[PDB]
Amino acid sequence: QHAKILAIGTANPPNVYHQKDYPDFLFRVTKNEHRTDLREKFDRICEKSRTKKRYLHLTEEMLKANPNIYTYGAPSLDVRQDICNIEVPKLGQEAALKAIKEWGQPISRITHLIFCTASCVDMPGCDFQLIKLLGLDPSVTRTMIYEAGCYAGATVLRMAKDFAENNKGARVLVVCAEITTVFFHGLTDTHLDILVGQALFADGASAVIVGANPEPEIERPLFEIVACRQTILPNSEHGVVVNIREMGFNYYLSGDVPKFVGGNVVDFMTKTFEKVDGKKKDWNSLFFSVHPGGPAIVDQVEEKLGLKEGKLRATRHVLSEYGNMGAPTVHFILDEMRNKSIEEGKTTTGEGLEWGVVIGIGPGLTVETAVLRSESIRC
Amino acid sequence: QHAKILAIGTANPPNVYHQKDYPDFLFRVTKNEHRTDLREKFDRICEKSRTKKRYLHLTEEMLKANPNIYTYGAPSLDVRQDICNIEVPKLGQEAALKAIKEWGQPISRITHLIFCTASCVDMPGCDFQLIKLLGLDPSVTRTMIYEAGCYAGATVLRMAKDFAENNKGARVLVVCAEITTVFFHGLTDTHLDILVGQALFADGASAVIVGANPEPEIERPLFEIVACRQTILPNSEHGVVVNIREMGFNYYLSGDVPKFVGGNVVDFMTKTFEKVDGKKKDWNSLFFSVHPGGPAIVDQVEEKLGLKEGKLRATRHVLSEYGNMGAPTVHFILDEMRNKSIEEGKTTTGEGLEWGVVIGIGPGLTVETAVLRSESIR
Ligand SMILES: CC(C)(COP(=O)(O)OP(=O)(O)OC[C@H]1O[C@@H](n2cnc3c(N)ncnc32)[C@H](O)[C@@H]1OP(=O)(O)O)[C@@H](O)C(=O)NCCC(=O)NCCNC(=O)CC1(c2ccccc2)OCCO1
Ligand SMILES: CC(C)(COP(=O)(O)OP(=O)(O)OC[C@H]1O[C@@H](n2cnc3c(N)ncnc32)[C@H](O)[C@@H]1OP(=O)(O)O)[C@@H](O)C(=O)NCCC(=O)NCCNC(=O)CC(=O)c1ccccc1
Repeated sequence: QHAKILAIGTANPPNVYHQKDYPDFLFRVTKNEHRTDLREKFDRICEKSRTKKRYLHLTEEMLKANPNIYTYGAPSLDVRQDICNIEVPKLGQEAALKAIKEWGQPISRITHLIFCTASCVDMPGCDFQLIKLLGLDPSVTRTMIYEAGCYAGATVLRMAKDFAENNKGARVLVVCAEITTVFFHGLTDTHLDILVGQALFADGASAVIVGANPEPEIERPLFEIVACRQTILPNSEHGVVVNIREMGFNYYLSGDVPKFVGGNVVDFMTKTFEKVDGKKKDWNSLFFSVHPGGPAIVDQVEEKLGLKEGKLRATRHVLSEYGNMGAPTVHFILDEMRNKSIEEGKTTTGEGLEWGVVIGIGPGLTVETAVLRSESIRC
Repeated sequence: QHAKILAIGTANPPNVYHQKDYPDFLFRVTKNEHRTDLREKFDRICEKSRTKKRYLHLTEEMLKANPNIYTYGAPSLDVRQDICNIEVPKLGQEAALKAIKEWGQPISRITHLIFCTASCVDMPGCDFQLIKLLGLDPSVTRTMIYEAGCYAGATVLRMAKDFAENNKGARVLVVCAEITTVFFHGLTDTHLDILVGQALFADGASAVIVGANPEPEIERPLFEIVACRQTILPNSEHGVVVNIREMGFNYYLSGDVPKFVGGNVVDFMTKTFEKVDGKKKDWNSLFFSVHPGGPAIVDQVEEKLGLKEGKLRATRHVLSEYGNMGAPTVHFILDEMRNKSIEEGKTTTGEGLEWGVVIGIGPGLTVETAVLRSESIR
């Protein structure tokens, strides 16, 4: 009896930033309107981003009050942490309450908590703060995953699987929450990576309830977590780097990340499915939740796996409507898949298909995959 | 069946700071010799520390080169991180090679890695760096535990147990490593908590190999990880606080932490052993690895569990010879227990007893317990 996803909830900050307006906003609020050179490059990036809108906690008023946040390299970690250490658990709480509602059980049945964020760090951590906010049992068994990055949407499912399968009756609340205030940086032609993050990064939280042996008439599985694999792509340690510094969380993004993903996806998919049935081709038989680190990563997975038009629609839909929210994004994609599957009258939560995969991609470059089975659409 | 500890290794930085000399060192190198009031308080704390010496990466030359590190509140996180992001994986590598030697299997047999540190944070993380240093399989399944704090020596055993028990043949390398350079702060009469940290905190790393179903005649278990429990002690959120700031990892320590531990130990011990057995436990029938966050915490466990003289000898020995190294410390204590049991000709790795417990204590206040069984000395 494998671990099942029993519920998914999601949440975002209330402020909507449409991409058509974000260049004007960013360059105005950071006092960079003279950098017409950088505005051209940012317009081009936004045009290619395949991101139509994003939800952000950050507001213009916060920047006016804390201009060090947009002053490249200036000390600002403390004010960023003061915000994010509060806002990340709060946004997580909202998602968790939605997941718990779907699940339909009392909060007292939660035995385990996984909290994941790359947006802040504190002791006690976000997990402790969420226990207070939700009134979880003080003896919940906790895993606090700080600063893992964009593969961790798959990683937390892998951890949840083992915790749920090895501890009979366990019910695991998994919460991934990101507030990108800590990553916001001003504009300099010495660090153009920032233009890419400014176009793509976004705020959001997911919550997933994981458990084996669903209770009949109460619990309803959405997906089954079958098998998982984590690997490091060769010769790519420069792909995604984040340093936690006095200036905030500083990041570097190699232009070659999409090529590394494309050059490795057939291998890492094949090695993942060796843990199941030895599948080695015909990837269109699967449903997919691909972490949309950027649009070129999505395009590379589609091209090198030979995916048909529309196979990655749910992934592209979330990237369009929410941007890259980090680890929660693959859970938004699973939720979107489930919702569209209901809308279309599909037989399962995975677009009618039986087997699928979650692909998380982050620093290392590290790829974690989770092979899923869908479930019938019921109650 | 149950996950077993198959090996334990430990490591420390090479610089030894005898406590008798540390007040003179601290006040000289931080330019605080004029604060005789603070010196008097620090002498008193050191005298009560029950810590005879500590190993530290930090040197006087480092402080001279980076005086912001001892200038209270000055921006210094970047230099601290530049040191600790390198030094934490290196020290962990030393411990891991020792554990791997004891275990006696190829590095390529390791399927899972847990790395734990509260001394730094970076992306990719320490786990990634250790994979490079050791040549671990690039597909090892990793868990990177940043900034949990002093309960995590028990937490990582709980995590390793689930990974080892749910994945047939899995072999988990667990590495905990701490370099307290990130926590070093100068002295101000507005933040006297620093005097306690300056007296007690120390550097070290542990490595443990965990697996279920040890191979007969090839692997040999030291302890069995039977059951685990994590809990928050009521009304103690202020007990231990660490904020990751421009000035480094700043910390606050409540004077009530020992009383909180003593006020809860019977309960958290009872609730933990109820996961194993319905009979009442005799606490003196156990062997103990207690996180020595300070000497008063050890005294509180001894008192409220009614432990006989000497029951906590191994714990107190590590506190005396190494100080509070954070999460690794309870693993140093298990290693010390195993070593002393060999020396004394005991029948088991747990002082000749069958059942034991690891008690980790940290922010929340959070207590994680792991129930252990000993193994025969072979
Ligand atoms: C960018 C683009 C859309 C361009 O569109 P394209 O269609 O590809 O056009 P291109 O022909 O390639 O050139 C287009 C023009 O942009 C220039 N350009 C393109 N790339 C780069 C570059 N890397 N550096 C410099 N310049 C670049 C190029 O030089 C050219 O400039 P030009 O026009 O002036 O000539 C495409 O490439 C793409 O999807 N990239 C994948 C992005 C990627 O890695 N995401 C994963 C990373 N995740 C995190 O870090 C996670 C997180 C976090 C946390 C919490 C919440 C949210 C996140 O943050 C830190 C830690 O956690
Ligand atoms: C601290 C001792 C030995 C004191 O000796 P004592 O108990 O025998 O007599 P005392 O009269 O109490 O002390 C003498 C004088 O110091 C004052 N005073 C005492 N306690 C104070 C406090 N807590 N605050 C503030 N003032 C305090 C007191 O007021 C008196 O003042 P005086 O009148 O002399 O001027 C003991 O209490 C004790 O074990 N406490 C438990 C310590 C504890 O919880 N550690 C948790 C560890 N946390 C971490 O995070 C670890 C970490 O990062 C790390 C990361 C990586 C690597 C390694 C580490």
